[PDB]
Amino acid sequence: EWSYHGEGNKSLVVAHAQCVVLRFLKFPPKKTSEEILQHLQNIVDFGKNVMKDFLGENYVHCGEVVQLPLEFVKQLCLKIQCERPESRCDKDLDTFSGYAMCLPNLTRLHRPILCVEIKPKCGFIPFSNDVTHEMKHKVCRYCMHQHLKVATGKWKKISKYCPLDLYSGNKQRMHFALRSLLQETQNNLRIFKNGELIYGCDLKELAHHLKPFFFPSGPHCTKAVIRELVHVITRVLLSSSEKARAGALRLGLQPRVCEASPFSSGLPKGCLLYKTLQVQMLDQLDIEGLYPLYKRVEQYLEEFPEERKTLQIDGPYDEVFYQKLLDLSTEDDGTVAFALTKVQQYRVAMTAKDCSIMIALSPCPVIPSSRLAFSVSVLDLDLKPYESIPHQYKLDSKIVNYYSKTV
Ligand SMILES: O=P(O)(O)O[C@H]1[C@H](OP(=O)(O)O)[C@@H](OP(=O)(O)O)[C@H](OP(=O)(O)O)[C@@H](OP(=O)(O)O)[C@H]1OP(=O)(O)O
Ligand SMILES: [Zn+2]
Repeated sequence: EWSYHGEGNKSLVVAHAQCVVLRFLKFPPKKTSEEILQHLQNIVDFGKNVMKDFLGENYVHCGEVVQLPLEFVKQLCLKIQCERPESRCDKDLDTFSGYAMCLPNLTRLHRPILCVEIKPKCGFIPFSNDVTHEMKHKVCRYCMHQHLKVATGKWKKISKYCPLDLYSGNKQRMHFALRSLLQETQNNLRIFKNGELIYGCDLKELAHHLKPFFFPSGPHCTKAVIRELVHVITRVLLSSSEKARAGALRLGLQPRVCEASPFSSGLPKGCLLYKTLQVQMLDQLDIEGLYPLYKRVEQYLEEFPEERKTLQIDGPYDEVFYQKLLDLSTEDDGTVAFALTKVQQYRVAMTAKDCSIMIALSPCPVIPSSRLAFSVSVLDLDLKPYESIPHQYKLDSKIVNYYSKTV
């Protein structure tokens, strides 16, 4: 009755054939049942108390936490193991707790429905005066990283996608980047049709499944069937129902073009990319940067460990947590309070930098112009842990220093 639907390293999704999925956690071969509730509960809290503000009520969809029979979680886990990539069989499924989270299936909701999930990654190159390496002001994080992934053997080759192409307003750049994602999908593009993964774990094999959409006789080459996708997706990304209202974060745009991008005024105010980009800007300092402040908070919390709970570090992510994030002032007064605020803003921006966007297309409310009804949603919105900020500091040095070798 349930089927594998995809995963990352934090969670696993399985779809109901008869329109809801289930997000299951995944640990190695260690936590308690009490612990796992709070974690999942915080993700719900965070979503509706923080992200629902930053990205709008209809973009962020959440569903409540559920409890299920423990034998039933054992009886699904064994079936799935053949479906899961060998890469992600390092970590096992959350089988013991019996808890899971139920999100509505965006792929499903007679209706032929095409779905494009993107993991756009970071849309800006850092501007902060904390950055010690020169190359970080010229090249984006994504483009530098790509090197170390291919040298590691995570992916077979370099991607020509730069996120700044996609996060720029320009349709010609946005098309190029979308073309570049289709050539090297990696974990940045997946395409679904009627609840089924049809692309990014053959350019011409895609056109077989997409011909019935954009041309419902003939004759249309793959070049045509692919170009409509690129154009439709670009229009839906430049779509907005809120060109007027003032956002929560009014962070000013500060570089517009990456040096590494092989290609050749701004994003619409209400569009999901623009709202996603603002949340990412909360990293006003760099990690270089934010890490000194992390240690300032850390040494305080080690002096006073009961403070970790009372200062809402790992929860609750409630209406007061939200309001603390609003203080944009960047000039350091040497306090814990200042250092703590920036640590929480970074974690939030860190979560906006790893999130996926789900674009649904179906004919048939709202339309790019037969004329295709569309919805736009955002995913992977659970807060990055406080504890992982040192890992991000160390990883930042490695990407830059290795890429700097390659010049
Ligand atoms: O497993 P990957 O496809 O390589 O993706 C990972 C993963 O994100 P997903 O689980 O959503 O796929 C990490 O997120 P966590 O699950 O650990 O929270 C994230 O790590 P951080 O947010 O801690 O940075 C990391 O991003 P990054 O590479 O920027 O460190 C990102 O990897 P890539 O996007 O680089 O593939
Ligand atoms: Zn780039």
